[PDB]
Amino acid sequence: KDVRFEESSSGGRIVMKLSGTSGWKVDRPDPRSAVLTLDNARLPKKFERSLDTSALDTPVKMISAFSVPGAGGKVRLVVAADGAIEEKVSQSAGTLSWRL
Repeated sequence: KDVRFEESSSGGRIVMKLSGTSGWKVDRPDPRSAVLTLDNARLPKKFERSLDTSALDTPVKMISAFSVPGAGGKVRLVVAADGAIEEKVSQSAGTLSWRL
């Protein structure tokens, strides 16, 4: 597992690597940040690295990855945002997740 950030004309993009997943996680679009839980996708603390996309002129303040959050086997993603924005999930394949 791992997280990544990039941009396209739609704006800021968060490409997440999900190895060992079948269905889809729980996308929770909040007014502050984003939440993505992956059951049975518990990632190691050695892969919960965060991003530093500060002053990138994007709606995404900064990406933050965190393993444990109080539920066995679950993982969690925190994508801080700012101002009005829209979330768009894309599944190019069974394992690769993206957030435009």
